[PDB]
Amino acid sequence: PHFHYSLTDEQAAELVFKKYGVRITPEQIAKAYAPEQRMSWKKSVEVARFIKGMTLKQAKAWLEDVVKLKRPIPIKTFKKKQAHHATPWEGWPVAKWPVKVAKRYLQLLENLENNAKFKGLDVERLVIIHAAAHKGIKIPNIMPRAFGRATPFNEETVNVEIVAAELPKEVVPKRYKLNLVKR
RNA sequence: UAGGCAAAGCCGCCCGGUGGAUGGCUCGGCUCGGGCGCCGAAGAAGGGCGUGGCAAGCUGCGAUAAGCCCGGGGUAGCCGCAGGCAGGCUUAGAACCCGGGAUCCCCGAAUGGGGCUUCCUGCCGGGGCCGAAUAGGCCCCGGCGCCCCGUAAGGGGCGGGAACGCGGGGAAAGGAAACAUCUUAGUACCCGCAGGAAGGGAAGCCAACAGGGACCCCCUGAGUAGGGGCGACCGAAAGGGGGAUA
RNA sequence: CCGUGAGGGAAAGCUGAAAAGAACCCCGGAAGGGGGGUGAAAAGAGCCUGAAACCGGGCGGCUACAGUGGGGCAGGCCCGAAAGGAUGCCCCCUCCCGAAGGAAACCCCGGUGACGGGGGAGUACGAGGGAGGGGGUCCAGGGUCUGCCCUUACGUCUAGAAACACGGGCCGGGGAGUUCACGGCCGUGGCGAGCCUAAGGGGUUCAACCCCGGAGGCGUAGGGAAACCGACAGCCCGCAGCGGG
RNA sequence: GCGGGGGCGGUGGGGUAAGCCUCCGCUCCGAGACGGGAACAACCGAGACCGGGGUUAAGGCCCCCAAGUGCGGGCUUAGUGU
RNA sequence: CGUGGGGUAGGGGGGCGCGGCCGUGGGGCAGAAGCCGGGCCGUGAGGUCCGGUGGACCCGCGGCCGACGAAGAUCCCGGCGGUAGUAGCAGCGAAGAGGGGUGAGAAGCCCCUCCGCCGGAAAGGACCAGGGUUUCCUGGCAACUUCAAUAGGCCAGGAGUUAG
RNA sequence: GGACGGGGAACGAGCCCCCGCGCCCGUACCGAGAACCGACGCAGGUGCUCCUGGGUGAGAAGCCCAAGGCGGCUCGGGUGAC
RNA sequence: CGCAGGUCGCAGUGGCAAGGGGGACCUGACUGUUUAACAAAAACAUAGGUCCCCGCGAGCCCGUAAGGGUGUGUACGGGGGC
RNA sequence: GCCCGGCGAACCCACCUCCAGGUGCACAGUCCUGGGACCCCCGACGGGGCGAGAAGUCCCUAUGGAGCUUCACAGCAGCCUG
RNA sequence: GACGGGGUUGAUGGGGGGGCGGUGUAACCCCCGAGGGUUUCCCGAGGGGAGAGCCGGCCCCUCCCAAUCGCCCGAGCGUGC
Ligand SMILES: [Mg+2]
Ligand SMILES: [Mg+2]
Ligand SMILES: [Mg+2]
Ligand SMILES: [Mg+2]
Ligand SMILES: [Mg+2]
Ligand SMILES: [Mg+2]
Ligand SMILES: [Mg+2]
Ligand SMILES: [Mg+2]
Ligand SMILES: [Mg+2]
Ligand SMILES: [Mg+2]
Ligand SMILES: [Mg+2]
Ligand SMILES: [Mg+2]
Ligand SMILES: [Mg+2]
Ligand SMILES: [Mg+2]
Ligand SMILES: [Mg+2]
Ligand SMILES: [Mg+2]
Ligand SMILES: [Mg+2]
Ligand SMILES: [Mg+2]
Ligand SMILES: [Mg+2]
Ligand SMILES: [Mg+2]
Ligand SMILES: [Mg+2]
Ligand SMILES: [Mg+2]
Ligand SMILES: [Mg+2]
Ligand SMILES: [Mg+2]
Ligand SMILES: [Mg+2]
Ligand SMILES: [Mg+2]
Ligand SMILES: [Mg+2]
Ligand SMILES: [Mg+2]
Ligand SMILES: [Mg+2]
Ligand SMILES: [Mg+2]
Ligand SMILES: [Mg+2]
Ligand SMILES: [Mg+2]
Ligand SMILES: [Mg+2]
Ligand SMILES: [Mg+2]
Ligand SMILES: [Mg+2]
Ligand SMILES: [Mg+2]
Ligand SMILES: [Mg+2]
Ligand SMILES: [Mg+2]
Ligand SMILES: [Mg+2]
Ligand SMILES: [Mg+2]
Ligand SMILES: [Mg+2]
Ligand SMILES: [Mg+2]
Ligand SMILES: [Mg+2]
Ligand SMILES: [Mg+2]
Ligand SMILES: [Mg+2]
Ligand SMILES: [Mg+2]
Ligand SMILES: [Mg+2]
Ligand SMILES: [Mg+2]
Ligand SMILES: [Mg+2]
Ligand SMILES: [Mg+2]
Ligand SMILES: [Mg+2]
Ligand SMILES: [Mg+2]
Ligand SMILES: [Mg+2]
Ligand SMILES: [Mg+2]
Ligand SMILES: [Mg+2]
Ligand SMILES: [Mg+2]
Ligand SMILES: [Mg+2]
Ligand SMILES: [Mg+2]
Ligand SMILES: [Mg+2]
Ligand SMILES: [Mg+2]
Ligand SMILES: [Mg+2]
Repeated sequence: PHFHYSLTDEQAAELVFKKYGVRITPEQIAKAYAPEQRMSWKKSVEVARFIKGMTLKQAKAWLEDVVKLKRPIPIKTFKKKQAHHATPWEGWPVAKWPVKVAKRYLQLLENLENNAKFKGLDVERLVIIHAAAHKGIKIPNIMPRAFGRATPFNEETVNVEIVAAELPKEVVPKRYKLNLVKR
């Protein structure tokens, strides 16, 4: 089947003007979708909340270090009974290293970078404007328990959509903005 | 002081994901009315196994296996559900429908005898094969159930069918505001036996001194007579009107 | 499919008019993504519409010195196209009328006094109802937050429920005074000392409808176990109504 | 509907007593909003169609909280009491 | 006109909605039902209109009839949450490591070397019942295996059981 | 299998050589800490039902090692608080 | 299987394997059986003792009946109690 | 156990609750009067939430059962007798 | 999580040297060894001398190795009383 995105290209361009002050066309927008990923859904949402606003090269750099267990991902929402760590950012002590989620996101970023190149956009000025993770369909399964009863043991898939826009280079950020309180 | 100025979190709207409500639809159900009504030793119903070029299920069919023959209708397509890939059939008249035939594995009333595996196995008679042989062995085909009728020849019964029909055996729960007689109920259910219906049917009748005139079924008589811890409750018949009429 | 067995037993419908069932290009190990196509419309085979619960993002309001929900009033920020008003709404000013109610200053009388009385004065004012002038621009309505005032989840039994009384995680769909027979009664309709046909029969445009069918049932007379017997306009009071004063 | 209950009164009668048991009467709650009582079915005031204005009831008038740090006389030293 | 205006159980009187039927009048591909938000009307049950979505039916009025109205029954069926990225994937006397190869991808698949466990056996040889193709070969990884996988009793295709 | 009897033929063996026939059904694999039953790839049960080398040893005990098998009682790494 | 000599350790059945012992009371003689899934006992059974119904067409028991068990038995026996 | 990587449930759930003293269906998170608290996250425990599980088996009631007893009310076999 | 110290102008961890310490005297070599036989140059439990050997989650010294490369946060302005 076909999946839709949470915002249109027209809605994307308006958000690009609001957040950066420049006007762009739908030509300057490239998309990518990753439907029904077999990975953790609570951590997929956190990765989407982090890479939003980075350039496509910066997000690939950070996600590569997550797979090498060298840089963490902040956990702001699904944080119950989660440990505190020393972090490279400022303003949040809950971090993780989701390696399976970071690898699927790297494939999505690779597909996104190809679609920008195919359209003729410049990858160096491609800034991720919209990213969101959605719970997909369940692949149901049960676990046998004690006393003859069985309980659900499900594989909840994840749907990932990403939208980037090619901005003028004088407004693209040149370093990571890692102030999670202000972010 | 307040704003730029934001954590986690809360509320509302919009978009998306999940979900399958709602609405529309309907080759399905349900109810009612009319019809029609038995099949089986000429081996049934039911079941198993098998059968399609690619086919697992359903449907059909049975080693002649989604089929074979004949006739009537039907003329141009067809090879089921079932929208694919091939190859065919068909104008020498197919597919399709209707009537008549053929085939119809194993188990099955199953009926030569067994059957702890729907499979196995015996005797007689005929045929065939291995074999030097007419020996011996192996295989195919036919007959071989019980109880009966008949001089014999020969013939009958057996099992099945949604409900209905006839004979016999026969509760309890519940009700009675407890409960035993009682009711429930001659019911549920069981055993046996028929038909397309069955059973009933042709005055040792009913009546009341006036007369009806076999039987069954419908309306009524009637919850009347009567039965009954005369309680709960149960409960006609004659007579009259009809269907039909022998 | 479940049970050794006697037996028990589900879930599960929808592409489009036509596959026209998505060519071709980039990426991906692949599911698949992007671009590009078909189609009136993706309606895309996980296929009509596609709600809520739920989850993600965007937007609006709040957010780390203040105890939460619901209502009223006031304000901040945001929306306020249509379907509502804009002949509106608010401010000021001016005029008039004005219910119940109703001052003050100041003068006079009294009390130690808090205060009372005469006048001022039924006055200024007063819910609301009319008219006009100028100014402004949205007003009504909605979301969210703040301030002040008010405020003890729901359903249930109970004398008594916010109860430490019991039931519900949430949302969608489903979910409970029916029918017959008999009896009482009511509201109407037909006929009326009579009323109605039942079964059934004929016809029909065929379960409808028209016509026939009075058997029977109830009423017209009661008393008595039964045999048996079997009934009023005479008088008075008097509502309505009528006639007389 | 045939489970009642609260207050007051009959030293009701019983009981050590009981928010206790069982009678008699008015009223209220149940089935009655609202103001006061610090909260509080039945104690005091009072009986609610909706909106507004006014005046009072119970009770209150130093602050919380509308209205008096109101007036005269006397008592209390215990923060008794409010 | 009323020194009329509380009200549970209960009695009485009127109205709204849902599905169909008998009539009557209409709308709809220039967009019906349904769905999301909003305005207006009505004390109210509700009605009606606007914008979006949708794609073929539907509605006003009179009469009649019902399988006719839900917030609840430790209600039934389905879906989906917080709990929560939490519990568990310890215990029952074995366990892995290095190098190479395959592969998109390798701690885990194949090979060698080292290390360990059983050895009258949770473990080697045989085999009954039961199971019924799980056996062998090839290929694969959408699902299954408490993690992974290129592995597999899994999936797809083909093959296999010989008696005096 | 042997003996003991009766009957029959003119042939004839349990010895040697040579010739022919032997149908039907089962036969794969697990046989269990993953192929059976227990809803499961379940620490139970069925079946340890039968069999198995060396050293020590009373020993079919335990411990070590053969033949033979296994690292699949199907998560991995770090830390070294309570 | 024994004897002699020498010699080391904290420890010589050095690991593995592998009884703590004694006195007395209650109670059931003993071995045995038992509430699968909260009771293993002093409960049940037991050998031994004794009593009763019975000479077989018996006694006791089963079956609607046909008939059956005890009984292919016989008082040193069958059945029934304690 | 804790931390990291991977898989990934359930119980329970009207909403969801800082403390003191009162009041109230007499044992309040929600009412009254007070005392406090910057918010968020982690680990642990088991005082509270009359914590969760289970329509209390204890007690009573019902003109409710079942099983057992007999000197209950009745009845039926069986045996004896005419 | 945090906290503390160092981070090349450096002794922060390791290597090497030294100190202190634990155990108990390694290998080799020499002597003895109950008794036996290849009579005595052999076997033999074991004992003595010299040498200890092994080891340190401690201290000192010494830049031989590594404390690198890098990645982020961060006030700045207006308003009124
Ligand atoms: Mg997952
Ligand atoms: Mg089990
Ligand atoms: Mg925030
Ligand atoms: Mg058949
Ligand atoms: Mg036969
Ligand atoms: Mg009944
Ligand atoms: Mg009764
Ligand atoms: Mg009874
Ligand atoms: Mg018959
Ligand atoms: Mg007949
Ligand atoms: Mg007849
Ligand atoms: Mg009767
Ligand atoms: Mg759809
Ligand atoms: Mg507007
Ligand atoms: Mg308008
Ligand atoms: Mg109660
Ligand atoms: Mg009570
Ligand atoms: Mg209540
Ligand atoms: Mg209850
Ligand atoms: Mg509950
Ligand atoms: Mg009473
Ligand atoms: Mg009283
Ligand atoms: Mg009451
Ligand atoms: Mg009060
Ligand atoms: Mg005041
Ligand atoms: Mg005091
Ligand atoms: Mg009223
Ligand atoms: Mg109508
Ligand atoms: Mg209700
Ligand atoms: Mg449910
Ligand atoms: Mg969940
Ligand atoms: Mg754990
Ligand atoms: Mg671990
Ligand atoms: Mg071991
Ligand atoms: Mg070993
Ligand atoms: Mg052993
Ligand atoms: Mg074995
Ligand atoms: Mg293979
Ligand atoms: Mg295999
Ligand atoms: Mg398979
Ligand atoms: Mg074999
Ligand atoms: Mg397992
Ligand atoms: Mg070996
Ligand atoms: Mg392992
Ligand atoms: Mg030991
Ligand atoms: Mg004993
Ligand atoms: Mg014993
Ligand atoms: Mg037990
Ligand atoms: Mg025990
Ligand atoms: Mg005993
Ligand atoms: Mg004795
Ligand atoms: Mg005695
Ligand atoms: Mg974890
Ligand atoms: Mg109290
Ligand atoms: Mg509470
Ligand atoms: Mg408790
Ligand atoms: Mg109870
Ligand atoms: Mg109970
Ligand atoms: Mg009891
Ligand atoms: Mg009673
Ligand atoms: Mg019983």
